[PDB]
Amino acid sequence: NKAWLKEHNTVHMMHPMQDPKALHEQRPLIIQSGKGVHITDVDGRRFIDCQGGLWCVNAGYGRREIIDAVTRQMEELAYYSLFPGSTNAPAIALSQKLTEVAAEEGMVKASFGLGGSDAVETALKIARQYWKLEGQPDKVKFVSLYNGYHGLNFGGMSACGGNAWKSSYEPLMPGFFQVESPHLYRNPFTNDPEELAEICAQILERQIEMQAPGTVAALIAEPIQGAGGVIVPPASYWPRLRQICDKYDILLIADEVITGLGRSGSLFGSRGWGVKPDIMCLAKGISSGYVPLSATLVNSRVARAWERDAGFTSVYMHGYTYSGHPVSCAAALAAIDIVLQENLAENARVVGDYFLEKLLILKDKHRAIGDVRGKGLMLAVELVKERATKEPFGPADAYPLAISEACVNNGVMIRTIVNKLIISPPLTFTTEHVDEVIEVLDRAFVANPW
Amino acid sequence: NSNNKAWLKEHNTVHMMHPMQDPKALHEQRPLIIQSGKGVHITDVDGRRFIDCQGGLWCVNAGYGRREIIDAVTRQMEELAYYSLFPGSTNAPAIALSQKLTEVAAEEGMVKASFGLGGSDAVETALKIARQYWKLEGQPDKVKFVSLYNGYHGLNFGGMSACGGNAWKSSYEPLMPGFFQVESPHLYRNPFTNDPEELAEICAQILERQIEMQAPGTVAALIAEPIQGAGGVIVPPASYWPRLRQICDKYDILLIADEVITGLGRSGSLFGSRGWGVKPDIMCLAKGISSGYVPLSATLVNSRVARAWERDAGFTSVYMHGYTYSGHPVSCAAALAAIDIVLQENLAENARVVGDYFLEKLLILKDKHRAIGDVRGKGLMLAVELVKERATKEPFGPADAYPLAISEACVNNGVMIRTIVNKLIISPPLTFTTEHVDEVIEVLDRAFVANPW
Amino acid sequence: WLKEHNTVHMMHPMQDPKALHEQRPLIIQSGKGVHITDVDGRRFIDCQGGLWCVNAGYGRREIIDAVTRQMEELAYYSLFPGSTNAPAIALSQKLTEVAAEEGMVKASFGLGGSDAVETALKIARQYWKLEGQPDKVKFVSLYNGYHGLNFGGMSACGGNAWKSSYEPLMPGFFQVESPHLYRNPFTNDPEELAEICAQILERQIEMQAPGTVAALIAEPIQGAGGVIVPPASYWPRLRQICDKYDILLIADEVITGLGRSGSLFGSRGWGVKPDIMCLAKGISSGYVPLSATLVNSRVARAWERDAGFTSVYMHGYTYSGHPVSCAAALAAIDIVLQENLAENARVVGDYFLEKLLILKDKHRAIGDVRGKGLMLAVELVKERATKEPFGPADAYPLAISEACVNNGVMIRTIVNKLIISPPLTFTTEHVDEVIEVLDRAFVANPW
Amino acid sequence: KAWLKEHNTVHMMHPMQDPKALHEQRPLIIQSGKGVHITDVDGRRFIDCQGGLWCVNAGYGRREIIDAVTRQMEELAYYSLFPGSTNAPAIALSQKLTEVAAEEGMVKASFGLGGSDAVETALKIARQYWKLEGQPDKVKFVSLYNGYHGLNFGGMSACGGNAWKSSYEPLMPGFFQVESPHLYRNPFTNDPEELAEICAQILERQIEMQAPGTVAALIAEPIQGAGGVIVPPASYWPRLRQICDKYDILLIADEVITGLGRSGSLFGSRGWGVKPDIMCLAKGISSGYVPLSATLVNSRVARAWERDAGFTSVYMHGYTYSGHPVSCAAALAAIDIVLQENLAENARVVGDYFLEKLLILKDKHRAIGDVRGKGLMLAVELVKERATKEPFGPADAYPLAISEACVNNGVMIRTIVNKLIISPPLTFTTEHVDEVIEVLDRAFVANPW
Ligand SMILES: *Cc1c(COP(=O)(O)O)cnc(C)c1O
Repeated sequence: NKAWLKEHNTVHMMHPMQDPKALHEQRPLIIQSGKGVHITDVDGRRFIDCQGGLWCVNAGYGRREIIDAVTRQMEELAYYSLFPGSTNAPAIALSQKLTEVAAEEGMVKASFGLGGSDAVETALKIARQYWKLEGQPDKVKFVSLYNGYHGLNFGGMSACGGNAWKSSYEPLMPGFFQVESPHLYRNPFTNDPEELAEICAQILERQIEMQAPGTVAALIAEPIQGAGGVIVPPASYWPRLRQICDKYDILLIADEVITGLGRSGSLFGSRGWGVKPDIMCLAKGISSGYVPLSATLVNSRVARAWERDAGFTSVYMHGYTYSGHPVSCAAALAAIDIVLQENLAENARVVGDYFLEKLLILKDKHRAIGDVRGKGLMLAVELVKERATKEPFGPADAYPLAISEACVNNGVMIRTIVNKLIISPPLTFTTEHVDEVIEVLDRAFVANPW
Repeated sequence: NSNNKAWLKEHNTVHMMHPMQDPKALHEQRPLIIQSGKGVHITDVDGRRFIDCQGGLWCVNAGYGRREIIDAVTRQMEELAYYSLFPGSTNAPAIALSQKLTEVAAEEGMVKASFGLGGSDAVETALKIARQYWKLEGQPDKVKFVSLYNGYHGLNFGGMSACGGNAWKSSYEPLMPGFFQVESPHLYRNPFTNDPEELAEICAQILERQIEMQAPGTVAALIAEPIQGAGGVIVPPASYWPRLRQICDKYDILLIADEVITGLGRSGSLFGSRGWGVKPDIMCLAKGISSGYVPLSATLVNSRVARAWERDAGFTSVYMHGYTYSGHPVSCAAALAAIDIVLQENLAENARVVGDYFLEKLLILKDKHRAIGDVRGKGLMLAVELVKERATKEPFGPADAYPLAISEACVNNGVMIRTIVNKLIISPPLTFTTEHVDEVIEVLDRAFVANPW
Repeated sequence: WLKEHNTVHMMHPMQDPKALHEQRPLIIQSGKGVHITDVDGRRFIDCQGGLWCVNAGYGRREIIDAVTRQMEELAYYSLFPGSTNAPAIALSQKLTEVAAEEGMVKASFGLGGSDAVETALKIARQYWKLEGQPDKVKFVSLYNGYHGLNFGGMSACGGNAWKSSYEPLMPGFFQVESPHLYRNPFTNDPEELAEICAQILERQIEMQAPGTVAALIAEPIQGAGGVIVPPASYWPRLRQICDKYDILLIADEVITGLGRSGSLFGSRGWGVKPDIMCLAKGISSGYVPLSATLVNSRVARAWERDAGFTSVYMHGYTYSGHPVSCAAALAAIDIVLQENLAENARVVGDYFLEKLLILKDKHRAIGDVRGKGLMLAVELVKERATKEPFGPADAYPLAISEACVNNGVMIRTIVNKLIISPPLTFTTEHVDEVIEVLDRAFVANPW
Repeated sequence: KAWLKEHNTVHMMHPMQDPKALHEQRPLIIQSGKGVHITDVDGRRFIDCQGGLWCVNAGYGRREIIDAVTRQMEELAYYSLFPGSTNAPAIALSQKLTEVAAEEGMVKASFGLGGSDAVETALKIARQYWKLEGQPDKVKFVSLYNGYHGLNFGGMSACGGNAWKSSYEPLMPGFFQVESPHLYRNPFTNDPEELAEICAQILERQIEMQAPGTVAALIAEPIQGAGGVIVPPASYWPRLRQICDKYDILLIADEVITGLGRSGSLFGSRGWGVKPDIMCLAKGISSGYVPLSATLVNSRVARAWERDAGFTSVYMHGYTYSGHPVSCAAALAAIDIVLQENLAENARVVGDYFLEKLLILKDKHRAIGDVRGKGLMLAVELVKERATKEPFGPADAYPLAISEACVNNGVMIRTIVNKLIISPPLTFTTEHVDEVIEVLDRAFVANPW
């Protein structure tokens, strides 16, 4: 019951991303239930969930379609592997559905996992094996971007573009390099986004040339950087990435764990930039968070390498016990059907557009707002101590937490990443939900002048 | 489409990268599409029924069709499908499961749980915890990991780097620096001795000497399975793990017990390490922790480890690890129900007893059939190792036909047993009975009779 | 047994063995002043200065006699536990004297630039372990940097030519944009280029987390990278950055050390005091192999900590402090100081660069001319508007080089760049001779 | 002379030492050498059992080498082997080395300046070789416990003792060290033939575990020097050659000490009847008169570069002073001395005599746990108790007491922890042996244990 849960909250847990010392006195809310876009804690406090779980409950809470798919599959066959000798029906169905839905990008095969970190890990392993199959085993290095976030296994962590995720676990993998990215609001080059895109592309090219292209396997990048603070690159940037990868003969890995299946207002973030990656990483929203599932998709160029007469090198020696878990796959199938039938990519585009417009008005109103960024239903409000210098609030400062808490205490679940308020609701959000959130945020800023 | 047999058959493997396999092989040799499971049996799309000696993949420990787990899952999914343990929030099944796991592993001294989704995550988490632990304790040079020949620790770059068989490693090199593997006490294939106690002591001394060579001040942890699973069901001598604990105490490195297979009963004790009377510093759990019904893993730590975060160490004491689906309320609901099943039906004891019986019956098979070079087991993990000649122990290769013939003769007579190279692997649900044992042994015997060597 | 065995039993440095079957190198037999003579009596002005190293010229009785006298007295004894030797002690004091402006108080000896760099890298790592920050293990360096050939130095190089055949190299070595005005994607303003490259360096350090970074290593003027002189503001910014992020500044002075760039040290030429300095090549005028890695008081004092085994310096080669090498270096350093060759390099190099700019005006193939003191390069391009370089396979640069060699001037190429690094005793008359021959080479090979 | 004493250690980073120790315990300033004797600045004369540092193999004051050096420096002090040029002493020395190492199949030399350079060169050569042969995954190096392979990052990563490694971590990925057949200290057996076979099988299984397709080479010393003069069983190195052949990895012989005679054969590998793929030489190659190293390769390795492989066939290695004409002139004179005076045979005979005398000493004094030697490479290992083989630690006084008694009675012998190391010039005589043995005997008598 409630008292037991409150007593035991955090005591036997290593909570992600937190210092356990802070949790002795500052206990997290015990979220008890969800319906639609709202969540309710054990004490009955109700919120609009602007976190959307954690960028993943894209279809909303309480979807009977997914619950029923999960129950029926688990009643019939709770588990069987895709390891030598067997497969299962939901995994087959989901594999075909994914090659269908990502046909535009040229995806022809799926490798399943359980979350975004393993989707990324799978992608990195695939790239290395691909080049060994292609008779270029020196191609082993990975390039990624400043502010990129690619998950927490040693591979993805080595590919991350912020040291916060890396420093305590060093030394990380050799051969991982990060380069300047087109973050307009904080860059040393220019206030022109097209010039910024081009200078960042050329920096990337010159680092690749420095490494020797014959030693580089792939570039990995998010179409829109999520955990790095919702950084939307200039539209010319990703086409340049595709050109650079073609030029130096390295793979383009699109980390679509957040942008996959609609959030940024296109069915894929790459598609939103009109770019076809070689490899795509999907997780989070692909199952609406109801059951863990990830998928790494590859194109024919990549897949055909395993059709070489290469002996043991053509054995795909990867894949997790729960790869293709039939309950995961059932959930993912129902969620993708919802995404398509209700055109949540378009709803994200429109409601996200409206949301972004209202935030821009809010920015003019409240001096602590240094920057507002968004595409579809991924948005961030960046708070600064001084607009002229763009000096950020530190993790230690109180103001971001004050704004967050004023929202939370008035029924709007918005949390921070350092100095940035992050907005990533379910893709079923309405303009009315937007107006509610904007009203509460406005009141929060009014009550906390800067 | 998930109910359309001819569709399933025509799209089987076409759009998928199957684990551990050459896609060239799958155009003509199509895997069985398993459609349903009940108890210890599974049924394919064509209605063929099998005793599932794979136990899914060492993980359906409670059996198929368990209403307890199904209902727990449904009810939790109706209430709250998901919410994170990230700054600001938690959920009730995650709190409950964290407390349950520390209770069940009280004997080993486990006080905190870090959740993930599968064994590879559990291992990666253990490795990250060890490195951060030693930075917290003011010894940041302690970064190296030692593991064992034939060890399997999953497939992310960390775990893969810790594996003791190159099959999982070579296509993805170069792997992580600072991972070293040493001689392990594999009685059937070792260059030292036919005496198991002498083998344990020599392997212990070899380990010590490699640690000393690395300099202990650069080594963070030893990782090892209480009984090696994918390496081919290799049961160490009883003295080995107590020596491992002693070696770790002597050199001041952490002992990580990879219990992804042995955790929660399969080897005939609730934990493999407990089976050896050893308390690890960190325990990796997955697979059977949820009976395979929903992906879940847990990495447990003792007080010694957890308290390193209880210091003013600035940003070094922020645990910057944890997966989006860490603590998934549905996964945790499933794991709570499976653990209640394991405890209430004493599946650790059933694994112990029925496994002892299974191993005895396997020795009869070894007596009759020349190709069986070795039979191994503890609790309900067993292997039958096939060799071309017993005097030399020359193994069948992955390319050879005999192991596969024995397997197919079983599958075609209602017994799902597959191979890892030259070894037939047996890891059924822990609810297996002695009568199930005899059914499988009769089928296996007939397979060997039909395939003389 | 010389022309018949030339290259036959040899793995020649920096070369494709396929090329050596087709055309064999000149067997150089003798040297005098700034001239060299081959086995057939062909005489050349040596614009290579051996290999950036015969800084005092050939045939210096001062150095030859120092060497003979020492080898007659004591050919060798080590600096290992229990022993030392006199020339090593003397050279130690001389180096701390000469580099007093930079704050250098200790030297670790070696045999060449690669070991000097390896020594600096090991010192930096051990320093941070002594200072209680063992996570500080990564190294940052510059595009076009050249830091020798052992695995550390090779890892630190900023050109892939030295790297790709030996991969995978050391983890934790990162290279960043450097201010090469002639070829950069940012600006043609050198002050703006210096500042943008400094900010790029800062942001890469921050990306790595400064607590994982040990040191920056850089050449005051980049040599093998093609004689790239940075803007004057750049190195003060490097010192500022290293102070801000608490990483060591390693100055690779293997070429610029002891006068070639027109200051006794390149870092001095920029008014910057490094934490660690690498010296080789010209330190002994190439007469006997010798290198020295110097450290300041900040670095040295870390070993005075009660740190147990961490404070044992487990580095140093058999021939560290070789008495003959040290005697040769003492004589060469005396010559550098006695004849003020740093000032001569400054003045005659200024003159050389002026003459080269006139040549640039005259001949379309010269895209850029660069120099500081007596390190100069003429960079040849297929079209100046695009700066398209000649490739290693192209004939024109080798044609110019061969016309010089066939007219008594030893100038070789680094790809599309003619490199000039003569002895520091070079005169304006030597300059005019070389310039006339170069001019006729261009006239005879019109572009 | 007074200035030498005042500035001793003051401006210097002394190898292998804590600088705090050097403020008060100053090293002896060695001033001159003749024959096998050295003299310090105070006129104290010593028999140099260090042979400089395993390197003054022809003795001190050799007119042949001094004159070769002087005349060469008089003619041409330096010119490079870099694109466009070469020099005569370099050509001559390459041919001489290919002739002297003909038995081993050595056909090409890449020159350097010291043993660390020779090892680094071997490692780079191996990696580039396998890339040329179309197997670029072959990058890992296996070496032996107690192996010493110099101090650059590659060689340091290959070392088999952590003392050289821990202060500079993290070292290179892909370097692995295995059990070696050190009879005196091993967990397996007191039978050397059995020890050789078990260590060979441990090496095989580690290679197999790594996957042979990822391993470039094994590097090992025919007799381990800095690790404490560890002589392997005679069967071991033939097994090493068999293993390298079986798994298709290169065998690198680190002959920096054993090269050119010290162990009683012209090469240690020859002493074991084994032909390596790559050989590392330094130290004695020039009798220590001028810094020089050479890395030799056989036809198997060399032919890889004769391929149309584009840039991969460019040897982008070689130091400024590779093939330094003065160094090469010195080495040619030193090799001439080694051959004409058959110093390999003298090392064999006088070393066997030396080892016999040391065994008598072991019978005499309980502090001696073990005596080891081949040719003029010998060690006396001191232990606090023979039954347990408990060593003296670096902190203990007894080994230093024995060493100081020898030094104070005219015999220059130093320690590596608990081991007295003996490596005199290869011109050592039986008379010299008896001189040293008398002094050592009295040192032990004066310091009973
Ligand atoms: C002494 C030694 C080295 C070190 O060589 P340096 O000349 O000191 O660089 C390397 N390898 C072996 C086998 C040695 O004996």
